[PDB]
Amino acid sequence: ITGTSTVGVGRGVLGDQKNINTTYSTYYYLQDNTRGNGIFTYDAKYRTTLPGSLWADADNQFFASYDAPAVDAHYYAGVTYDYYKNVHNRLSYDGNNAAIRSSVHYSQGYNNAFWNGSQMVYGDGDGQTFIPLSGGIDVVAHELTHAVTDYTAGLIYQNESGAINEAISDIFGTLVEFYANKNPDWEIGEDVYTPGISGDSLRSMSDPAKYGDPDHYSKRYTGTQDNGGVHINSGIINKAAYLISQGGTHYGVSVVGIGRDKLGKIFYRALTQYLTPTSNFSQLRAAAVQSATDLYGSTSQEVASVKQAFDAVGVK
Ligand SMILES: CC(C)C[C@H](NP(=O)(O)CNC(=O)OCc1ccccc1)C(=O)NCCC(C)(C)C
Ligand SMILES: [Ca+2]
Ligand SMILES: [Ca+2]
Ligand SMILES: [Ca+2]
Ligand SMILES: [Ca+2]
Ligand SMILES: [Zn+2]
Repeated sequence: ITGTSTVGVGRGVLGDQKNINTTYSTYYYLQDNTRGNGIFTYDAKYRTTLPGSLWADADNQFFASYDAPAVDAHYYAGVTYDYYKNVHNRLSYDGNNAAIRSSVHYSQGYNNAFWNGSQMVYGDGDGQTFIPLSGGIDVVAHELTHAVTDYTAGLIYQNESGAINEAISDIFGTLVEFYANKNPDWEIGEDVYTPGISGDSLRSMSDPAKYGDPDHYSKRYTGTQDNGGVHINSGIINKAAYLISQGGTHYGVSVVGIGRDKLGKIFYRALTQYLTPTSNFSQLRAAAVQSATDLYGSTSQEVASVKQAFDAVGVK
């Protein structure tokens, strides 16, 4: 809506206070005009009709329990925008500063979050498996990264291309978490997953097998559940990404780590220049090798490490 840019203050899902960019016109709206063509956050009001209503608040203070998921969806969308712009020179998910829209309070007891083709959507969780999912910066960045993927590589959401799609969202979700630098790790969703259990997470990139996901191509899921295992086989690529960044010896194969910034550069370039909607794991390896070659040279350590990492997870 048309109005003037303002700065509100509120508390997120985990009880942390933060400033948020808002817009004043009669009400204060969760509309951040400081980034691209805006970041807009909506109330889905426990319904499934989207987007719901643009979040309106009387006083620009967002400390109510009901406000918390909105505060975090809005704020972490801003951090994710900043990551893509500052680190990769990418302006929003389409590269042209498309408005970023999110809805919170989607459905009832909803243990998931998603990109629906046009916007981000966050459940509140059931309080057992999840608390409101926008409380995780890696989750928010995971969702916005689906939009980036859809506008670029266009990876079809099934089988190997879908597992790459998932891994790309976990990788950049994690790199955004490191960018913000608050309790960063190589785990996925730990801040909002299972409030009754400390120290777990939905997935692990450093050790996918800890939560049942394969860490080697020979252990890939070949069934039909989960669109052919997109959230399962992502572990194979997540592990390769982890190894490229941090190094390690995995199934006897040693990888020299090159750090998270170079991981990000290599995978961003692969995603935006080389991957196609039907890319499989072998084709991702080739894309990553080519990207590292473009950036660092064919004889580089970076290229050598990409090859070792994919070798370690059994992808040729
Ligand atoms: C990062 C986590 C917290 C959320 C993450 N959500 P996601 O974006 O991968 C779910 N998305 C999804 O299924 O998209 C498919 C889709 C396409 C088009 C329109 C609508 C939906 C996830 O791993 N979901 C799976 C969760 C489960 C079922 C394993 C608990
Ligand atoms: Ca208020
Ligand atoms: Ca963390
Ligand atoms: Ca994390
Ligand atoms: Ca937990
Ligand atoms: Zn996903």
